[PDB]
Amino acid sequence: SGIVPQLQNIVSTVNLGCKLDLKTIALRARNAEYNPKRFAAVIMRIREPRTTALIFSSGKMVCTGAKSEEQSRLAARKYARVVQKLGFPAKFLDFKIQNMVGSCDVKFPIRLEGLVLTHQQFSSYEPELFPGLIYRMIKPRIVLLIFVSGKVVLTGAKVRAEIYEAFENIYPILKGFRK
DNA sequence: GAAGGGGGGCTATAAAAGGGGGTGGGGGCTCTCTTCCGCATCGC
Repeated sequence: SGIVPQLQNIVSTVNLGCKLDLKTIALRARNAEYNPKRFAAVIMRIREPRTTALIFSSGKMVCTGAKSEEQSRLAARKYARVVQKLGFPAKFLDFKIQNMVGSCDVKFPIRLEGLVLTHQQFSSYEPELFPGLIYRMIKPRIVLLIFVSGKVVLTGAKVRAEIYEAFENIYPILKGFRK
């Protein structure tokens, strides 16, 4: 195909293995914001990795915004150290990547009306609700947002192989509905 | 001050986290016959 999707966002969850005091973290953490009325977690941001992480009292933390697997793990470790630097016994346990978001362009307009007809079992095109066709691939459990402009967004992948594999499967299908 | 324009939020997509709140599902017309009541009567 000659086109490789580029990851736009990765969601990874890591357990620190120790209960944390959310109020204490907000007071001392540099960028943390805690609003129990709004959300029950502590939202923190670190610019150099350019990622955002949510910290819960149970010790589990979710890291989002990383553009690569290495960045997500590095960003998650940095957040854990910040909590550890606050006097808590934070660790890096069962780090896992929960979601990978990738985007790409096929460089040609797509006839979404034709695509849904031939793939009604997997496609879902509702212009009233969303201007982009939602494709649910089965062999890889990846949900693809195909747009008339040609932009394709892949999400729900656990590994980078699924993102590339999913695009390889849909690209020939899109080529058959080129506008 | 009406109208077009610009910027931005909303919509859906996945996923994790944890808890509050929303939602749904149990539980403390005429004639005839029968029955009841008041009365006067005797009885003891």
